[PDB]
Amino acid sequence: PRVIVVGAGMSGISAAKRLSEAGITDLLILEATDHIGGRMHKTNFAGINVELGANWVEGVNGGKMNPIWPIVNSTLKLRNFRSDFDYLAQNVYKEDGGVYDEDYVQKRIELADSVEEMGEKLSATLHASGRDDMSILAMQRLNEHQPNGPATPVDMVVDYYKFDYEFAEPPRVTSLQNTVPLATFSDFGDDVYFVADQRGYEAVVYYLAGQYLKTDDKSGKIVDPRLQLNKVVREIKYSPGGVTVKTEDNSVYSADYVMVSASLGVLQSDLIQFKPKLPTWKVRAIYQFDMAVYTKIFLKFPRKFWPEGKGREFFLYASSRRGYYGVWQEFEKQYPDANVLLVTVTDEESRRIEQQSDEQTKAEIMQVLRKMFPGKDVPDATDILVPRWWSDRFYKGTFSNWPVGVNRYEYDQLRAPVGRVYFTGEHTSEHYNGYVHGAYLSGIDSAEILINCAQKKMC
Ligand SMILES: Cc1cc2nc3c(=O)[nH]c(=O)nc-3n(C[C@H](O)[C@H](O)[C@H](O)COP(=O)(O)OP(=O)(O)OC[C@H]3O[C@@H](n4cnc5c(N)ncnc54)[C@H](O)[C@@H]3O)c2cc1C
Ligand SMILES: *[C@@H]1O[C@H](CO)[C@@H](O[C@@H]2O[C@H](CO)[C@@H](O)[C@H](O)[C@H]2NC(C)=O)[C@H](O)[C@H]1NC(C)=O
Repeated sequence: PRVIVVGAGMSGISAAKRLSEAGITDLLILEATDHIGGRMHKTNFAGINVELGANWVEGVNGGKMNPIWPIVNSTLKLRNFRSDFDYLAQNVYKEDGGVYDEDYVQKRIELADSVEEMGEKLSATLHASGRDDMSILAMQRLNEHQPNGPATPVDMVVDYYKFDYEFAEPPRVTSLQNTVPLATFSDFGDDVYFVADQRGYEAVVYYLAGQYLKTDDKSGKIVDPRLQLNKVVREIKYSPGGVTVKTEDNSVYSADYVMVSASLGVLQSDLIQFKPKLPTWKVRAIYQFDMAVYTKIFLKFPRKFWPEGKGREFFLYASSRRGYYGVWQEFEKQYPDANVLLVTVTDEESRRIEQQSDEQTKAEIMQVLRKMFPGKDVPDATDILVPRWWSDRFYKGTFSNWPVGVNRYEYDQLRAPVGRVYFTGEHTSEHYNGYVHGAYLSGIDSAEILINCAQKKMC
């Protein structure tokens, strides 16, 4: 059968590969941008390539092998380093000057970890139907016996690092049942490894694609006509017998099926019109799940003024305004002598920041840094990079997050096809939504579902 795959991100390339492996090679991959990889994407900053999207292989050294690891660590050998969060207690900055006492902070961290641990025990006892689920915040109130969760600045930044920095939305919106504990770590291990290779984390996608799409022998560039870049799909028409897909440049294509890999945010936006309209059950499942935003703000300075050394890689700023420029990283190992710092924000701050200029954001960050390093002469950043994923119509966010209120059955409706319209992508991964390995396995699973229906008529 002929199949059109919308999008050349990890799940699209992964699904096309699986299909090709089942012998379905009459494929047509339509990608909106001028390159493949989607949310795995590097860029030059300060004369170095940094990751605008995914940057870590998460879940390593555990009971099961994360399928992406071997590709990164063995097959391509992309340069990488295990992240160590053990020294955070020595690195939490007060809103107005210097770090807090390390012992005081380690105990707050312990308390937070301990509460989360009781949350894990509780979560195991809830019903599969989701009828007793609650937000992570509700679990914190119940385990701590208080009318509120973390609320002083230090407690809040610790809370932000433990949950928002992983999920990109606050614990009060997040489903406990479906995030605590998280399958990624429970299955693949607790370690995470930061990819810092000039070829980019995206090389993994290029590698997969080259296993079945044609590449030039000199360049190594993909030259297979089954892949077409700069094709923005704007309309997908379907009937019991087949589909037609129209692109923004006016091309029109036909096929027996279509495999949609665009992000949940793109699907919540209407960039793609379905005709007829998707059924109400489908539409509701789409809008009830969350597409979060995680913004990696890179900064380059004329000289270093922050600490380097053991346990210095990650540091937090305990603002009295929850989530305000709170999680920092320095790259002495990754990009030695580069003078770059990375601050990450999410959710509300991400949408506010994408809407203002870089200069304005730079100025807000300079004020925080000066407050953090009162003894130093902090030079202004010479350059800044603010990724605008939420504003980008082809992504509208960075990764899904599971909100309280949605149960497994409704999450599964996200994965469900509609007639001949199939869906794939990280938001359809059964237990790994939000990750690169989740996009990867999702392409395989979605492809297998279409293969069984199309080839064996077992739908
Ligand atoms: C800032 C950020 C940080 C993250 N951190 C990590 C991390 O460190 N580790 C990790 O494991 N995961 C992380 N993730 C999540 C991970 O990158 C994603 O889960 C995964 O790459 C998503 O792949 P996908 O194929 O599901 O979607 P995408 O990568 O979005 O692929 C979809 C493709 O469809 C295209 N498209 C969209 N609309 C159309 C249209 N109308 N027509 C045609 N094509 C279209 C897009 O251009 C894109 O190429 C991060 C993501 C981001 C953005
Ligand atoms: C990631 O890959 C490196 C690259 O092979 C691993 O380091 C090697 O592992 C073997 C295994 O017996 C040694 O014999 C080699 O000497 C190692 N090379 C180096 C430079 O140490 C490393 O352990 C891998 N990490 C993970 C998490 O799998």
